[PDB]
Formats: sequence, C-alpha cells, structure tokens
Amino acid sequence: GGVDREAMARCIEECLRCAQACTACADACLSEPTVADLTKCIRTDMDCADVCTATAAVLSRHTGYDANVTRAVLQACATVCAACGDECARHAGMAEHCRVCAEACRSCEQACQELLAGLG
Amino acid sequence: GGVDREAMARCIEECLRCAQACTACADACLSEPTVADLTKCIRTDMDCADVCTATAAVLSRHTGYDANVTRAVLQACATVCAACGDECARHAGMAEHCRVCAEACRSCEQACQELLAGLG
Amino acid sequence: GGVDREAMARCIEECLRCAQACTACADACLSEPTVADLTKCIRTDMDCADVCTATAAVLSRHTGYDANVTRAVLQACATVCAACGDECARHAGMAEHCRVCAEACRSCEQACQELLAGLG
Amino acid sequence: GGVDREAMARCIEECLRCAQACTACADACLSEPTVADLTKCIRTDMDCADVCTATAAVLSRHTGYDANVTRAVLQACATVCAACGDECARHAGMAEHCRVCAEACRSCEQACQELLAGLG
Ligand SMILES: [Cu+]
Ligand SMILES: [Cu+]
Ligand SMILES: [Cu+]
Ligand SMILES: [Cu+]
Ligand SMILES: [Cu+]
Ligand SMILES: [Cu+]
Ligand SMILES: [Cu+]
Ligand SMILES: [Cu+]
Ligand SMILES: [Cu+]
Ligand SMILES: [Cu+]
Ligand SMILES: [Cu+]
Ligand SMILES: [Cu+]
Ligand SMILES: [Cu+]
Ligand SMILES: [Cu+]
Ligand SMILES: [Cu+]
Ligand SMILES: [Cu+]
Ligand SMILES: [Cu+]
Ligand SMILES: [Cu+]
Ligand SMILES: [Cu+]
Ligand SMILES: [Cu+]
Ligand SMILES: [Cu+]
Ligand SMILES: [Cu+]
Ligand SMILES: [Cu+]
Ligand SMILES: [Cu+]
Ligand SMILES: [Cu+]
Ligand SMILES: [Cu+]
Ligand SMILES: [Cu+]
Ligand SMILES: [Cu+]
Ligand SMILES: [Cu+]
Ligand SMILES: [Cu+]
Ligand SMILES: [Cu+]
Ligand SMILES: [Cu+]
Ligand SMILES: [Cu+]
Ligand SMILES: [Cu+]
Ligand SMILES: [Cu+]
Ligand SMILES: [Cu+]
Ligand SMILES: [Cu+]
Ligand SMILES: [Cu+]
Ligand SMILES: [Cu+]
Ligand SMILES: [Cu+]
Ligand SMILES: [Cu+]
Ligand SMILES: [Cu+]
Ligand SMILES: [Cu+]
Ligand SMILES: [Cu+]
Ligand SMILES: [Cu+]
Ligand SMILES: [Cu+]
Ligand SMILES: [Cu+]
Ligand SMILES: [Cu+]
Ligand SMILES: [Cu+]
Ligand SMILES: [Cu+]
Ligand SMILES: [Cu+]
Ligand SMILES: [Cu+]
Ligand SMILES: [Cu+]
Ligand SMILES: [Cu+]
Ligand SMILES: [Cu+]
Ligand SMILES: [Cu+]
Ligand SMILES: [Cu+]
Ligand SMILES: [Cu+]
Ligand SMILES: [Cu+]
Ligand SMILES: [Cu+]
Ligand SMILES: [Cu+]
Ligand SMILES: [Cu+]
Ligand SMILES: [Cu+]
Ligand SMILES: [Cu+]
Ligand SMILES: [Cu+]
Ligand SMILES: [Cu+]
Ligand SMILES: [Cu+]
Ligand SMILES: [Cu+]
Ligand SMILES: [Cu+]
Ligand SMILES: [Cu+]
Ligand SMILES: [Cu+]
Ligand SMILES: [Cu+]
Ligand SMILES: [Cu+]
Ligand SMILES: [Cu+]
Ligand SMILES: [Cu+]
Ligand SMILES: [Cu+]
Ligand SMILES: [Cu+]
Ligand SMILES: [Cu+]
Repeated sequence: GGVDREAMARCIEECLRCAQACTACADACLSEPTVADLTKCIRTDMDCADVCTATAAVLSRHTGYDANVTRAVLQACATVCAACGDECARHAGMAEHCRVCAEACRSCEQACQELLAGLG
Repeated sequence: GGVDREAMARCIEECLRCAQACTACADACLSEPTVADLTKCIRTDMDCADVCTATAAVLSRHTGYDANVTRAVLQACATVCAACGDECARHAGMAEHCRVCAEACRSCEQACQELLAGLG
Repeated sequence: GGVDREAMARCIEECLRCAQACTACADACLSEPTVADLTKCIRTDMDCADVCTATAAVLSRHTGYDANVTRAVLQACATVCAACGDECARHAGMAEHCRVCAEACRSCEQACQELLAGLG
Repeated sequence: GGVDREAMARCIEECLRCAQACTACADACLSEPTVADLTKCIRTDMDCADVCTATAAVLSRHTGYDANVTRAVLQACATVCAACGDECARHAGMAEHCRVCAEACRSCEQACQELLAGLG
C-alpha cells in the first residue's frame, strides 16, 4: 500500500540482469589467462548470481507479503552487489567484461537500497 | 565455433524473462479466487521458472563448452516452456497475467528450439 | 579461523533439507482441498526454498570469504525460516506435511542463528 | 501411478547432495594452485549444481504431474552428472575433493537413469 511499484519493478529487472551479468563474469574470468589472480572475483560473482536469483523471485511474489522477509532479502542482495561491484571494479583495467559487471552490480545495489529505504 | 551468438543471447534473455514471468504467474494464480482450478498452472509455472533459471546459467558459460550438456538442457527448457505455454493459454480468458505468461513461454520455447536446431 | 566448521556443515545440510521440505510443502498444500486458505503458506514455502537454496551455495564457498556477505545471507535465511516455520505451524492440525515442514523450518532457523552468532 | 516412490525419493536426495558437492568442488578447484588446468572442471561443476537444483525441485512436485517434462529434466540431469563425473574423475589423483565429487556425480547419474527407465 505504501510501496513504490516502479522501484519494485526496477529491483526485479536489475536482479535478473545482475544475476546473468555475474554468471557470465564468473565464466569470463575463469577463461582469463590471469584466472589464478581472479579467484575472489569468480567466487563473489557466483554468490551475487545466487542471491540476485533468489531476490528476483521473492520480490516477484505479492501473495501473503511479509516486509520482514522482503527487507532481510533486499539487505542480503544490497550487501553482495556492493561486495561484487567492489571486487569486479578491481579488475576494470584487466577486461571490459569486469568493468561492465561492476556497473551491473552497482546498479542493482542502488535498486535494492532504494526499495529497502521505502519499506519502512 | 559454428554457433549463432545472436540466437544464444536471445535464448539467455528469453530464459530470464520467462523465469520471472512464470514466478509472477504462479503467484498471481495463487491469489485468484478459482485457485483450486489453477493448481496444474501454478505447479507448471514453478517448474518452468526453475528450468529457465538453470538454462540461462548453463547457456551463459562458454568455458569448457559441452554440446551434449547444452543440447539436453535446451531440450528440457523447450519441453517445459511448451507445457507451461499450453497450460497458461487455457486461462487466457480468465486473467491477462496468464495470457502474458503464455506469450513468454511460447517465445522462450521458440528461442530454445531455434538454438537447439543450430547446435547439430 | 574463528569459525565453527561443524556449525557451518550443519547450516549447509539444514538449508538443503529445508529447501526441499518447503518445495514439497508448497506442492502438498497446492493439492489440499483447502488450498484457497493456504496461499500465504505456499508463497512463504516458495520464498523459503529459494533463500535456503542460495544460502546453501554461499555457505559452501570458502574462496575469497567475506563475513559481511555471509552474515547478511544467514540473516535473510534465519528470517524466512522463522516466517515459514510460523506459517506452516498454523496448518499443523490440517496435515502432517505442514507439521513436518514447520519442524524443518525451525531446525534451519536455529542452524542459521547459531552460525550467525559465532561470525562476530 | 506406476512410479517407484523409493526411486523418486532417492533421485531427489541424490540431486541435493550432488548439487552441494559440485558447488563445493567448483570452489575447491578455484582455490587449487593448478586452477588454470581445472577451468572445464569448475564450469562443469557449476552447470551440474544448477541442473541438480532444478531437477530436485521439479521431482519434488506431484500436483499436475507431466511425464514429458519430468523425463526431459531427468535426461538433462543424467547427461550433466555423466559429464561432470567424467571431468572430476580426471583429477581424482590431484585432490580428494574431486574423487568425492566424481562419486556424487556417478551416484546421481545412476539415480536419474533408474528413475527415467521406470517412467516409460
Ligand atoms: Cu532486485
Ligand atoms: Cu542484484
Ligand atoms: Cu550481478
Ligand atoms: Cu566479466
Ligand atoms: Cu569476471
Ligand atoms: Cu572477474
Ligand atoms: Cu568476477
Ligand atoms: Cu558479481
Ligand atoms: Cu547479485
Ligand atoms: Cu538483487
Ligand atoms: Cu544484489
Ligand atoms: Cu563482481
Ligand atoms: Cu570480468
Ligand atoms: Cu567481474
Ligand atoms: Cu557484477
Ligand atoms: Cu562481476
Ligand atoms: Cu553482482
Ligand atoms: Cu548484483
Ligand atoms: Cu539489487
Ligand atoms: Cu533489489
Ligand atoms: Cu534460453
Ligand atoms: Cu525459458
Ligand atoms: Cu516462463
Ligand atoms: Cu498464473
Ligand atoms: Cu495459472
Ligand atoms: Cu500458471
Ligand atoms: Cu510458465
Ligand atoms: Cu520456463
Ligand atoms: Cu529456457
Ligand atoms: Cu524453457
Ligand atoms: Cu504456464
Ligand atoms: Cu495467470
Ligand atoms: Cu499463467
Ligand atoms: Cu508462461
Ligand atoms: Cu505461466
Ligand atoms: Cu514457461
Ligand atoms: Cu519459458
Ligand atoms: Cu527457452
Ligand atoms: Cu533457450
Ligand atoms: Cu544453512
Ligand atoms: Cu534453511
Ligand atoms: Cu524449508
Ligand atoms: Cu506440507
Ligand atoms: Cu504445505
Ligand atoms: Cu502449507
Ligand atoms: Cu506451506
Ligand atoms: Cu517453508
Ligand atoms: Cu528456507
Ligand atoms: Cu538456509
Ligand atoms: Cu532459512
Ligand atoms: Cu512454512
Ligand atoms: Cu503442509
Ligand atoms: Cu507447510
Ligand atoms: Cu518448512
Ligand atoms: Cu513449510
Ligand atoms: Cu522454511
Ligand atoms: Cu528453512
Ligand atoms: Cu538455516
Ligand atoms: Cu543456515
Ligand atoms: Cu534427482
Ligand atoms: Cu544430480
Ligand atoms: Cu554434483
Ligand atoms: Cu573441484
Ligand atoms: Cu575440479
Ligand atoms: Cu570440478
Ligand atoms: Cu559436478
Ligand atoms: Cu548435478
Ligand atoms: Cu539431478
Ligand atoms: Cu544430474
Ligand atoms: Cu564434476
Ligand atoms: Cu575437486
Ligand atoms: Cu571436482
Ligand atoms: Cu561431482
Ligand atoms: Cu565435481
Ligand atoms: Cu555433478
Ligand atoms: Cu550430479
Ligand atoms: Cu541424478
Ligand atoms: Cu535424478
């Protein structure tokens, strides 16, 4: 009733974009010659993809809504997008794919934070 | 090497759109007064979301590509999209959400079939 | 280095048991004659399954560990297991499957809370 | 109606064990000094985890059962478990984690094949 439906739609779209960005980025870093130096990057992409996938699904459901569950899930997704954005940005100079993924992570972090702030 | 990269990108985009469409449609049918008549619809949406989520991830990875694995996953996703498209279309007259979801299912079925045809 | 490996293993096992319990319980309530009265139960089972699945995967990964990410994900999983345990317990008198699922939710809530408390 | 409920339960248990085994094995190979030689292994573990997760969910649902969907999902899971078992077995001598994971993959491949054989 107080919720911004536009911010909810933005969050769901960003979670799906960011899940796929991080799945692709984990795979792209796996195929880099410097893969041995990219292991935290790959791991954080895998976590970010898993949490964005779950968050998109939870936020897509309105039946028997529980703000406590939604808030806790958005907080988890904000936290991992923040971590994975920082990590991919550290490899921005190595490969465009990590620069691009850092942008996706930062965009989804913002969409989660904006929705979270408005749930009270 | 012989793969259509545009058809691969289309498949990944369609899997993510269709996963979310089916998650939302399962939830929408859950909230319908005639929910007791929509149980196969809700179940098939849940399967369709899970298989589209897995397929988008598998198709997003190029490292150590295996055509056997990719083909079998695309066949599963084509099969569930076909079934879930048929089921949601049965409720096209009841609610816009199922017509919309039927369109997403049929679109992703086609993207899986088009990519499958080109993998040999 | 400070982490309880036994509590970490318990959490991962409980997340996988609880994900499957809630997937089965969503489906079992969908097939109940009183399904119209079980819609919050089914929705909360779907969220609980999605978050337990993500949490099991995040907690299974040690490379480039980040306690902020792990803590936020465990908090989300504790919160949804608590909600889904409460909801399934409300239908304990209707069907053994919901009683059983309530027990699984409460067991995973405890395993998440116990691990969370020890991460500092 | 004709289905072996014991073989269905075995398949679901094996999918969840195998999903987690492959998630842990991807992470373990990520942390190996020879990670550059383990890239196909890590990728195949990621696919195997995603498909086992989806298969466990689909097989956990009985409402509006569709043998075509179930068969195609079990075929995908048998195919990726076979591929991931072969890949992890190649590193059986390098690390216990891959021998363990190879065993999980082979066990889940068998449970999928045994259930598939009985669905007609
Ligand atoms: Cu989101
Ligand atoms: Cu996200
Ligand atoms: Cu992402
Ligand atoms: Cu990348
Ligand atoms: Cu990357
Ligand atoms: Cu990276
Ligand atoms: Cu990365
Ligand atoms: Cu990421
Ligand atoms: Cu993410
Ligand atoms: Cu997200
Ligand atoms: Cu996120
Ligand atoms: Cu990242
Ligand atoms: Cu990258
Ligand atoms: Cu990256
Ligand atoms: Cu990213
Ligand atoms: Cu990334
Ligand atoms: Cu991310
Ligand atoms: Cu993200
Ligand atoms: Cu986000
Ligand atoms: Cu979000
Ligand atoms: Cu696709
Ligand atoms: Cu799809
Ligand atoms: Cu769909
Ligand atoms: Cu629906
Ligand atoms: Cu429906
Ligand atoms: Cu439906
Ligand atoms: Cu669907
Ligand atoms: Cu689908
Ligand atoms: Cu798909
Ligand atoms: Cu599909
Ligand atoms: Cu459907
Ligand atoms: Cu619908
Ligand atoms: Cu529908
Ligand atoms: Cu659909
Ligand atoms: Cu649908
Ligand atoms: Cu679908
Ligand atoms: Cu689909
Ligand atoms: Cu598709
Ligand atoms: Cu596809
Ligand atoms: Cu856990
Ligand atoms: Cu759990
Ligand atoms: Cu559960
Ligand atoms: Cu139940
Ligand atoms: Cu239930
Ligand atoms: Cu229930
Ligand atoms: Cu329930
Ligand atoms: Cu639950
Ligand atoms: Cu859960
Ligand atoms: Cu959990
Ligand atoms: Cu939980
Ligand atoms: Cu519950
Ligand atoms: Cu129940
Ligand atoms: Cu329940
Ligand atoms: Cu439960
Ligand atoms: Cu439950
Ligand atoms: Cu639960
Ligand atoms: Cu739980
Ligand atoms: Cu838990
Ligand atoms: Cu836990
Ligand atoms: Cu299985
Ligand atoms: Cu499996
Ligand atoms: Cu596995
Ligand atoms: Cu491994
Ligand atoms: Cu490996
Ligand atoms: Cu591996
Ligand atoms: Cu594997
Ligand atoms: Cu697997
Ligand atoms: Cu499986
Ligand atoms: Cu499998
Ligand atoms: Cu493997
Ligand atoms: Cu290994
Ligand atoms: Cu392995
Ligand atoms: Cu394995
Ligand atoms: Cu493995
Ligand atoms: Cu496997
Ligand atoms: Cu497996
Ligand atoms: Cu299996
Ligand atoms: Cu199986």
